[PDB]
Amino acid sequence: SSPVVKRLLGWKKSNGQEEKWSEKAVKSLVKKLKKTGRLDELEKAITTQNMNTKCVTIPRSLDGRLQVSHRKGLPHVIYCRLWRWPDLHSHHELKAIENCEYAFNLKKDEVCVNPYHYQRV
DNA sequence: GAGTGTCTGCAGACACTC
DNA sequence: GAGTGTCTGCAGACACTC
Ligand SMILES: [Zn+2]
Repeated sequence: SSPVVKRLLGWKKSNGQEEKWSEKAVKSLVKKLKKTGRLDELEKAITTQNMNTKCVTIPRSLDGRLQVSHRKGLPHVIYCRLWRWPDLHSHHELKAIENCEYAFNLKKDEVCVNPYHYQRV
């Protein structure tokens, strides 16, 4: 419904039930980042595929999971699956870059969901 | 431990009224 | 804006399984 949501969805990697879910996951993150001003960095990382962009963080939940329309999962895996690796299955297949300040494995108060701060293992 | 799924009370989001 | 009430998505809480 938002234009940045429509813009970012065009970058999704690859029936109708999942099309609506992926939109929900995007709208969820966009709502969170509009508050922190890191929405511009996310668009820059997605569109330029630049590893040197800033960290795109969301608050860490106690168990690490993020719920989007009844489904639970680790946000970094969710957003790496969405924009980079649609076939991704685990957080073990992901290794954050050294420059990633808020990597998932660091267990900081904020978690980075910048797909270009993670490398497939 | 490691991972997953279901349930539910309430903060945040709307939707009003003066 | 201030105040109030309804609605609803999800974090936190359990409850399992290997
Ligand atoms: Zn990062």
